Amino acid sequence: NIVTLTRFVMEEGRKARGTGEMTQLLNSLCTAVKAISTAVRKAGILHLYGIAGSTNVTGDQVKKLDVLSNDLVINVLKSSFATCVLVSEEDKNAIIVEPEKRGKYVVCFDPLDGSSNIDCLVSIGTIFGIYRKNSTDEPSEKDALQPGRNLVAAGYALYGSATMLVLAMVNGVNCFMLDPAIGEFILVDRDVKIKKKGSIYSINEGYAKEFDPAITEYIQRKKFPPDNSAPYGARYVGSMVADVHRTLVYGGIFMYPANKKSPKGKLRLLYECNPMAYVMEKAGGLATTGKEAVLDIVPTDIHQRAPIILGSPEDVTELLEIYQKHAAK
Amino acid sequence: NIVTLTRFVMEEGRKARGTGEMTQLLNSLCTAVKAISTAVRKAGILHLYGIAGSTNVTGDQVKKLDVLSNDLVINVLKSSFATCVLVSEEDKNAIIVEPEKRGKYVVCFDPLDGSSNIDCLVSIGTIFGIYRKNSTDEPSEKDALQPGRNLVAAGYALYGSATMLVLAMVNGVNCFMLDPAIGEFILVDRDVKIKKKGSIYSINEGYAKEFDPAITEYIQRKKFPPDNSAPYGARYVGSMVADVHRTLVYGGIFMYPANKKSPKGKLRLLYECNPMAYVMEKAGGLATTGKEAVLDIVPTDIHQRAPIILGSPEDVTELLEIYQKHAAK
Amino acid sequence: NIVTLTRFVMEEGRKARGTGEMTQLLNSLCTAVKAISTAVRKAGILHLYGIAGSTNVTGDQVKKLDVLSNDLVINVLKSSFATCVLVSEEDKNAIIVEPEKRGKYVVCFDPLDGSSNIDCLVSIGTIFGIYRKNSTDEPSEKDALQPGRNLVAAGYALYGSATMLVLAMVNGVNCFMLDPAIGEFILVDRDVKIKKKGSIYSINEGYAKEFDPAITEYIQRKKFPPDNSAPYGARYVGSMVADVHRTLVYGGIFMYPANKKSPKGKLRLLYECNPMAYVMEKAGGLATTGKEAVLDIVPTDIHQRAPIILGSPEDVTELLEIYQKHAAK
Amino acid sequence: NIVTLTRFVMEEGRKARGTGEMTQLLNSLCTAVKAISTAVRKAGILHLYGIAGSTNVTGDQVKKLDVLSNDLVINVLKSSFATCVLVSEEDKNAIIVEPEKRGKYVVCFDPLDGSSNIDCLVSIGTIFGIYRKNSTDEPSEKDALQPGRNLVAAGYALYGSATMLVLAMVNGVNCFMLDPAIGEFILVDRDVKIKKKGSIYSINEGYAKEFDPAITEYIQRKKFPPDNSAPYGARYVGSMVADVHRTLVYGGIFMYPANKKSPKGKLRLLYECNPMAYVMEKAGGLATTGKEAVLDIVPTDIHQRAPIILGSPEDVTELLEIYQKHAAK
Ligand SMILES: Nc1ncnc2c1ncn2[C@@H]1O[C@H](COP(=O)(O)O)[C@@H](O)[C@H]1O
Ligand SMILES: Nc1ncnc2c1ncn2[C@@H]1O[C@H](COP(=O)(O)O)[C@@H](O)[C@H]1O
Ligand SMILES: Nc1ncnc2c1ncn2[C@@H]1O[C@H](COP(=O)(O)O)[C@@H](O)[C@H]1O
Ligand SMILES: Nc1ncnc2c1ncn2[C@@H]1O[C@H](COP(=O)(O)O)[C@@H](O)[C@H]1O
Ligand SMILES: O=P(O)(O)OC[C@H]1O[C@](O)(CO)[C@@H](O)[C@@H]1O
Ligand SMILES: O=P(O)(O)OC[C@H]1O[C@](O)(CO)[C@@H](O)[C@@H]1O
Ligand SMILES: O=P(O)(O)OC[C@H]1O[C@](O)(CO)[C@@H](O)[C@@H]1O
Ligand SMILES: O=P(O)(O)OC[C@H]1O[C@](O)(CO)[C@@H](O)[C@@H]1O
Ligand SMILES: [Mg+2]
Ligand SMILES: [Mg+2]
Ligand SMILES: [Mg+2]
Ligand SMILES: [Mg+2]
Repeated sequence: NIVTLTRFVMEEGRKARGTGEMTQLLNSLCTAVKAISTAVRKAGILHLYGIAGSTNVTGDQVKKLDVLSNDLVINVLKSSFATCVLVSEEDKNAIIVEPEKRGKYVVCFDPLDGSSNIDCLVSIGTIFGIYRKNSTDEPSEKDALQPGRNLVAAGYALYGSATMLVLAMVNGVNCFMLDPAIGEFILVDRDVKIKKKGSIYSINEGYAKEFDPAITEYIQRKKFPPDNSAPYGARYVGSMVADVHRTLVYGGIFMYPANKKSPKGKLRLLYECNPMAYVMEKAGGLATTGKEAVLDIVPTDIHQRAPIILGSPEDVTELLEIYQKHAAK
Repeated sequence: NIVTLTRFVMEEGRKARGTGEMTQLLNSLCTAVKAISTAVRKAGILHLYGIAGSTNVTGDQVKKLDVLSNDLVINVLKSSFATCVLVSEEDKNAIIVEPEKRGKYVVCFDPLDGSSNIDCLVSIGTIFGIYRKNSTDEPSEKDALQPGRNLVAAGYALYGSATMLVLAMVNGVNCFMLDPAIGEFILVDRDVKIKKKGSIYSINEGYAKEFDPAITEYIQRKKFPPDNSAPYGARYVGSMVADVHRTLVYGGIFMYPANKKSPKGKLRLLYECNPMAYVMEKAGGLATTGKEAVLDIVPTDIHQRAPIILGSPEDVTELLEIYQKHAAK
Repeated sequence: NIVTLTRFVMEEGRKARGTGEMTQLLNSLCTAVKAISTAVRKAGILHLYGIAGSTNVTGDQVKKLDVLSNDLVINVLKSSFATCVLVSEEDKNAIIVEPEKRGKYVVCFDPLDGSSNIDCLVSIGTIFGIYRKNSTDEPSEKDALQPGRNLVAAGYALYGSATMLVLAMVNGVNCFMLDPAIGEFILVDRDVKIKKKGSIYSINEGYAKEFDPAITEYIQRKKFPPDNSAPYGARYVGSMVADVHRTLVYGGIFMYPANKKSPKGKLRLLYECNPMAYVMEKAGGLATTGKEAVLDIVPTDIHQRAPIILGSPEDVTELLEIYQKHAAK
Repeated sequence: NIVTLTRFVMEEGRKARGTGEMTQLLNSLCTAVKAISTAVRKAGILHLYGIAGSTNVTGDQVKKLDVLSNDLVINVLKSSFATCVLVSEEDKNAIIVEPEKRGKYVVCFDPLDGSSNIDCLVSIGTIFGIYRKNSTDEPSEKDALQPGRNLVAAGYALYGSATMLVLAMVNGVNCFMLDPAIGEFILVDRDVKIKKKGSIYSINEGYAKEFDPAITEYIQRKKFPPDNSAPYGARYVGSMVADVHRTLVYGGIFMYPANKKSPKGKLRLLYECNPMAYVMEKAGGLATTGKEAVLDIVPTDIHQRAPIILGSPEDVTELLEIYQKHAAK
């Protein structure tokens, strides 16, 4: 037997005895992902066929994939009639859905993460976080400022050697791989659980001069294990989706802490950190800022940044112990 | 207008007054690359059918798509009636082509490079180097033990966010992107030249305790520039084709020097180092082991390894100077 | 805005306040169609790659597309958990679904009609008819012997110049075209209605010597209009799905009456005639055996044959008047 | 092994000691055919964006995919640098290639044949005929007014249940099927030969009142065989490429003789009749107007029409004998 994302989502909706609004929401996001996947695998042939350049300027008629993807996602969520407020990396303010197409869900997303490095063909992806409209007030961007802990569903689509949709909900994480021949996501990893301890650390060491004492010490341990065990391997694709997915599948740790130029980290809280933290915790892993759990942070701005350390529970705990080791001696 | 790889190869063969053998050899590689690309984009799906039940156990790594990809390349190369000797990373001995299908080219290739990175969907690729049999003797392993400097054609196929075929010949380097809809590689970057100086360094710093003094001093200088400039950003996909292609496009430096387990480096000279070195040099970059030019090494073993440092000339030269500074002490 | 089959079916299910069982059934049939479409567009490359021949013999390991498609459809309907009894052109007896995967729906289908002429690449398709389990008895093939008039849903997938899924339900006929790039059926014709009168007649005239008086007279009228109007055009693809779809879109009439070798017509009642009659009537057209409406026939055998005349209401009525013109003078 | 069209063409060019111009011309056609095929399989979708609002109105028929397909062929042919004169069914005058892109071949083609059959998704195709400029003069329309007998290459692409490219040259006829997954045409039928006698006749019998005595007597004989054999089955897709390809594969006869509106037939001699006639003859079949061989007609108008009867030799000869029997009275 083979399970398609479409069937899995439908059956989960039925068991949840939902009204079918969330199901439509997920179906819509899935369709969006397939369209973005198709475009990504041919990005260079589009950004050139219809004029091009070397700079980074988007217009009206001819716009980059980044804008395209964002337009596609928004259009599909508004058409699902399941949302009321949308938050995107590409929009300064939150998008309030038209009353006539208004649903009860709030969606935070990164339409095409790592796109800034699409030129070198490195993996890129789409990150999403879904919230249930809490208050009865009129839809507003405050509705998208709920802590990750209130997430009903979260995940990402990774456009790497293959395209994958990782979906996490209250009962677990499942990975579905896209078969481009039939346009169907096939379940290939059920109820994923990250291993307790890994052997790979992921961080941009070019910021070494700006790292805090704890991180500086942790990296040294990975290279020079005091107990003389085997040093960890290092991997840093430069694309959050790619690095996190590898962490999820092979275990280990991924880090993007605060430093000099980034006193509060670089990764965005609403559509980058929370979703990834949610997937991690649902997989038995940890996601912390180094002092507090990411999902517990109280968001104050939709574009707020946040430090993030995540991955295997033992590796993250080890780093947590180092942070605790530092303070006011 | 829009130039397809098929048209570009044919016209180059015509200008060179070739008998068509090499043109046919290249046509065959392109076809094989498309087939591998299609398989890669759904590798996880092709699987799932009762494998065994492994987790880590340091041992077997031979994946199914690895062998199939190899068999495809071999079958396609023999069928081209343009080769006499084949060297694959998957075959312990050189493959000698039967008399009837024998041509005059020697092909060294890595069918599907990027081992520890398919299960996590990291970018992977196919690497190739082509030599003209420089002998009147009966075809044998010796015909493949030529220095990279003798290559008449070299390149790689990168299965990343998109699929790219990069071809380098005497005339220079060109990048063609695969449009999966029509099965045609479209020329998207002509006569590629590498940036004289980059701002990214690429290496697995996990082997830090095993690095020689030159590499060690170099890494520190990238993190703590003595001239107080902005430090280099770090990137290491863990897939040679992915890391090298980013070096080609964004510039900078890629490094895989000798370490404990790899006293002479890890990367294979014939089908990993040489092709990448040839591409870099045709693009105006440099490829050194730290002491000598990769392309000028005369191999004695088809599976011989070699340390490699490649990328922007100013970046590679700066490291070269460190090496000779220490050697001058 | 653009409507996908997936969304249309979901929204229709919700408005119908269904439990989601029929929705899953249609989603499953849709997925099946995409897989069959993919195989059909490459049929000749499969029936050859894995051995071949000229005869018509299927085995165990290597079976023809016909069997493949049938295996795919059955497997997908049993996995939808929405059916209890299945009737296929390829199976002598009805298939009683396993209790554990038993649903309330009865499905009659022609997995790959016109496949016998796949060799010439003529259009082929998949026909389906869906019934609601009436009695409370144990599932049996008598459950599939309901008159077409009891159809809840019916339609077909046409694999022609493009792939199309035509779905008919109580409120109308809608056509969705498959976009092979994203694996999605896009709504392209809403609530289809056949024109009142056409200008094309479709029948195999090679059976002229075996036609009854009425049909012989009707064909003469189309070629030699008594009122000297323009003679109708003739079209006969030889594939029911193709001929009917054209009739639906361009109007006119399609005929496969009884003759010599076929005293009761050739086309099957359960998975060929009824579904097409249902689509026709739902589109404002007519489907008659020449004396009685197809949907009103009381099926007595799952493989029963039946004469069928269908298409524009005025063209079919005209022929009905001719039949009435003949009897016992 | 598996032979791709790309490899088959190249090797044939090599055996012929061609300079590569014709090989490049054929490579270009193949690429264009793949692009048209992809568009065709989703033509209905490419549309939908505010056309106008027509129903029947005997007038405009020029579809959008018709022009785009034509522009593609032209652009692709000029870019091949192998042609000097082009004749398209869509251009009122011959297209003369600019000096810089001028080669020595003349190409007559029908970009997307199958007018009254795309909206109903009937099979459609692309037809082509290639001539060597047999003149030292300045390229002009005259270079295309050669008799079919002078063709150096002819064929068609059929977008049916699958996409097939049929190529005929002095050596014979070969059929290649397009694998849309890898964008390669696979040789599936080598040195095709037509059945000496078929059991299918193909004609639009709607013009019955306009048929000459020979065609009339022939049709009756197919329905009421004087030797009491089984009558021929009838087939008429309404798309020349579809009907002709079935004639090639199953054998039999295809007919489109002169009628009222078409006193000299409907089908175009240069880019419809001749290519199909050349294919038939290279396959051992016959192609006649009823009085003379299609390939021996010297055209005087590039858009000239001609009656055509083609297919199995015994079937075509039997009709030929009827024609001469009447002419002998
Ligand atoms: N497809 C689904 N998968 C998982 N949980 C679902 C699904 N549909 C609905 N639910 C759950 O049921 C709640 C109500 O669904 P709805 O009526 O569609 O808004 C959602 O907020 C989820 O907690
Ligand atoms: N398609 C081509 N592109 C570039 N150089 C070519 C091509 N075909 C032939 N050559 C050159 O011509 C030499 C002889 O080609 P061949 O006769 O095909 O073995 C090759 O070794 C190349 O140096
Ligand atoms: N997706 C749907 N589209 C149209 N009608 C539907 C749909 N789902 C359910 N229905 C109608 O509601 C009935 C009960 O649905 P169910 O509970 O799924 O068996 C069906 O027999 C149909 O008449
Ligand atoms: N690919 C090919 N297949 C078949 N015949 C070819 C091919 N290439 C060249 N020829 C033959 O050689 C002649 C001269 O080719 P060219 O020098 O390319 O114009 C053509 O007109 C054909 O008769
Ligand atoms: O170059 P840096 O500072 O390491 O940033 C890399 C990070 O930036 C992002 O692109 C954020 O958009 C992430 O995908 C990635 O992890
Ligand atoms: O894990 P390590 O030691 O950094 O090695 C990674 C390298 O190995 C390979 O996977 C093959 O040797 C390369 O693609 C990659 O550059
Ligand atoms: O060759 P005949 O007798 O006209 O039969 C054609 C009919 O047979 C079928 O193939 C039945 O399987 C129909 O698709 C088609 O309409
Ligand atoms: O409708 P008619 O007169 O039979 O003509 C159909 C013929 O016309 C064409 O559509 C083009 O003239 C051919 O493809 C087909 O054979
Ligand atoms: Mg981002
Ligand atoms: Mg390798
Ligand atoms: Mg049938
Ligand atoms: Mg035409």
